[PDB]
Amino acid sequence: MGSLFRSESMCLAQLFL
Repeated sequence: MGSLFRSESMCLAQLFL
């Protein structure tokens, strides 16, 4: 799967900075 968490993490982290 490739750690789906990475897909969501980069989705929020971006707008988090």
